[PDB]
Amino acid sequence: VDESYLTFGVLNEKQPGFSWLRVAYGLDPSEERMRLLLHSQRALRNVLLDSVDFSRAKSVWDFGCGYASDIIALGERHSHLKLHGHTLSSEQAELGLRKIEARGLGGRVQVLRRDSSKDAPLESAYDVILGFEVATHIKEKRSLFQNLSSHLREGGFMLLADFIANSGSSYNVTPSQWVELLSEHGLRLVECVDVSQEVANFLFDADFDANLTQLETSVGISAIEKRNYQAMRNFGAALERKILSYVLFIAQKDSHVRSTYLRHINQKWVEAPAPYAAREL
Amino acid sequence: DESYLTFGVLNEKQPGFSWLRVAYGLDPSEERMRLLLHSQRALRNVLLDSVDFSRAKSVWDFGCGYASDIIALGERHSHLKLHGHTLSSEQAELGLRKIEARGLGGRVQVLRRDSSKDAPLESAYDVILGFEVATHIKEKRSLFQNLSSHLREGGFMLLADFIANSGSSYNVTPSQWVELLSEHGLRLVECVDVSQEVANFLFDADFDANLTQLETSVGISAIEKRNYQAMRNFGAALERKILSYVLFIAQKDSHVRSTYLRHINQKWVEAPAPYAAREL
Ligand SMILES: Nc1ncnc2c1ncn2[C@@H]1O[C@H](CSCC[C@H](N)C(=O)O)[C@@H](O)[C@H]1O
Ligand SMILES: Nc1ncnc2c1ncn2[C@@H]1O[C@H](CSCC[C@H](N)C(=O)O)[C@@H](O)[C@H]1O
Repeated sequence: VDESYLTFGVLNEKQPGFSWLRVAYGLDPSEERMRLLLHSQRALRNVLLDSVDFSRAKSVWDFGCGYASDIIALGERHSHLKLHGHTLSSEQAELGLRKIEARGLGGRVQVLRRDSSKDAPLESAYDVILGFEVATHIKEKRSLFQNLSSHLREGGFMLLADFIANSGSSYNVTPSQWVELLSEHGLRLVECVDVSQEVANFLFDADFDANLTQLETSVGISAIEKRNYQAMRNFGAALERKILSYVLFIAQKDSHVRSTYLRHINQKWVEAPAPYAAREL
Repeated sequence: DESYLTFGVLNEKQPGFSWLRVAYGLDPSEERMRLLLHSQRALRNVLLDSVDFSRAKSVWDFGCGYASDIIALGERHSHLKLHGHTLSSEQAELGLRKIEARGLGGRVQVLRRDSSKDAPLESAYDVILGFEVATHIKEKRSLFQNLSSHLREGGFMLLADFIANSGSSYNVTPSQWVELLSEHGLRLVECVDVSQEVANFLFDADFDANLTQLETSVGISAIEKRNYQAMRNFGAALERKILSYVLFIAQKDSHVRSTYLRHINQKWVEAPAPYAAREL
């Protein structure tokens, strides 16, 4: 199944009997729940992507692109965009480019095996940088943000979805560390959107352990898929207990704001993010 | 002198403080003079502290009064070109003479130009200042067209001005502020609500008696007298929440999606940072 089916989504309330695993893998045949799965995932992505006028962008860098679903989708939407993805695995890189060529996106959309904490991307600067749950999988976050910010056009967007570690316990990063990573690299938050409870809702499955075994024995999954799914369940429990938050960061490269003020406005958004529920709907 | 007559922010009302008595030295208290000046600087610095002026080349103050603000910025940052617009000739002459006394000539200029219509000197500025100017201008869409088109991409627009709430200078509702900014590609970084703190600064239970004492002791112009009465009335309106007084920190942004730009401008106009909660 496509990797986009296995990403987080936002649910406004828990849906009794909804299992993200069963639905994604079609063990639950309901076309209505399949629609809800996809809608919840697009709704999460669109909080970030809807901020950017892509008609004024030339290039996008997804610095941990998985199987390149996100940049393939953007590429089919916006025929003029160069989109470049980075991944650490050769499997994802080969499978991504096979998808890219199957859709005829070979000129504009590329996937490279490059370590975004160290390796420069293809362009000297990008108009948009995407990182959906990438940064907290990277140990050397300062080197990463040095690399991202130096390849972000002035006024360009950095769109992140990632975890914040609260008074509690993957490399998890506290609010101050997020403020310092953004502020010291000239990245100014336009908005932070807190989707913690809605992602917890999406991930909630009272039958997770039994559904995972049914997936193992019926469909067959890899050791790495199984462990990722167990980690996702655990993330949902952490979000419910508010040990972690899951936050959508809309930031821009800004070399002209004063550093003391930049810290202030980044603190405002990390510490008082817009709650997803109050924000729209 | 003219800086002394601007709004300031007071965190609480101060019994016996009269902004008029203090500004004109009828109240001789040295401590109250320093409070007046501190309150006025604190209001201005909420806006000015957002900008790294070392990375700016040029500033446009589109209603500069007697040019006190751009003169002060010019003496702080020796490399800046600063251009002021005013509608009045005595304004421009007095400003230009004050600029020349400081040796700021050439670098700091004041022109008699109508900012709602007339282009400024530079094709684009890094910072645009407007402290209580926009609501004195009738043709606001023309004005914001003129300001935005002469604002460098990513440059700052720093405004201090009123918002008309359910209630009654041309006063502009929250939706009109959102539309003026959004339709001209101006994105709010922050709005700071200083309504009650400016109300505190303006509060003078003896205003009418103090104004007469000013008229009869010092002597003031018809223009000044009316301005001071209007300031007292603004304070009363702010106390009643008929108007708000808000500090807008905005930037030119051609790359944000228009629907999202309206959303984030609404966020800040409708839920500005309260000055009291904002710093400690
Ligand atoms: N240091 C690093 N440099 C480049 N890519 C990295 C990286 N660390 C992790 N990644 C990549 O980032 C991804 C982290 S999980 C994110 C998957 C992707 N966002 C999706 O929706 O499918 C993985 O694909 C991994 O290959
Ligand atoms: N349409 C217009 N174009 C240029 N200047 C204008 C204007 N309308 C008003 N002004 C100027 O804006 C000022 C209005 S109030 C003065 C604000 C001043 N910056 C201060 O706080 O001290 C006056 O100086 C007036 O000359």
